[PDB]
Amino acid sequence: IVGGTASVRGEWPWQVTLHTTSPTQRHLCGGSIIGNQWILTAAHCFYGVESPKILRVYSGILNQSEIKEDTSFFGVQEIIIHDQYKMAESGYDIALLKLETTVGYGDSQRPICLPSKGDRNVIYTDCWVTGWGYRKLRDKIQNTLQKAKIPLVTNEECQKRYRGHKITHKMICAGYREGGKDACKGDSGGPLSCKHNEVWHLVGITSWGEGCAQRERPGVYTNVVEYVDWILEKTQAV
Ligand SMILES: NC[C@H]1CC[C@H](C(=O)N[C@@H](Cc2ccccc2)c2nc(-c3ccc4c(N)[nH]nc4c3)c(Cl)[nH]2)CC1
Repeated sequence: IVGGTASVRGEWPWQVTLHTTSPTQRHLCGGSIIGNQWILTAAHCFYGVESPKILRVYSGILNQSEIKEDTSFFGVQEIIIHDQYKMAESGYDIALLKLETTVGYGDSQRPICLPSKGDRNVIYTDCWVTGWGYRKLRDKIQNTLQKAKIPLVTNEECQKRYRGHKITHKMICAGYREGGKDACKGDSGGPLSCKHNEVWHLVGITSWGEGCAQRERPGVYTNVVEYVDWILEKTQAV
């Protein structure tokens, strides 16, 4: 996250750090708890990931330094990538991780509500992007979870900022015209959380962008409301 500040412990309790174990253990992507055995994240995180056996999900983490060999984590039973996904820039950048065990909810780890179908018309004015990503273009994964408040931008405005790309209605953008605050390398897969009627909703999944916090280059996110039927299809299968 560029231009953000340290989060307080328990502030974003749906935020997870997805680590890979191959070749060495390190943070790979962000993710969000949406159900007791379900993590919602970005499909692009799995490029070259041949098996869910190399993945570890850590919930209730503020600092990456809390993670050692003796730290509990959730194993991944299954990786579910949207079947229309080709690349982040073309959309369908959404995946579900089915966990091997059940997340016990509490003040450190709990789910974020998915947006409502009726709420596709609501105007979100209180949106935050979080993650352990870079604070500048050439950096390293941050120890402390960062946060930044970012305004949502219309599809029309985002399309003007991305000449040569196709910004679909299954994408949602957020950024300041002058830049300064944005998601950056390592934040992908994490949430874009918006507060409405005292309830937080998972509005976006950090997906892609041209650089980090550049003027007239907002972050592009998976527009979660457009995938609520797909999420229910996969999580509520009979
Ligand atoms: N302004 C809008 C934002 C939107 C999100 C975007 C992003 O985050 N894209 C992803 C894509 C990706 C690429 C490779 C694996 C998973 C996902 C990324 N993640 C790392 C990354 C990850 C872990 C790292 C680590 N352990 N050390 N360094 C690390 C850097 C790199 Cl590089 N690019 C950056 C621009």
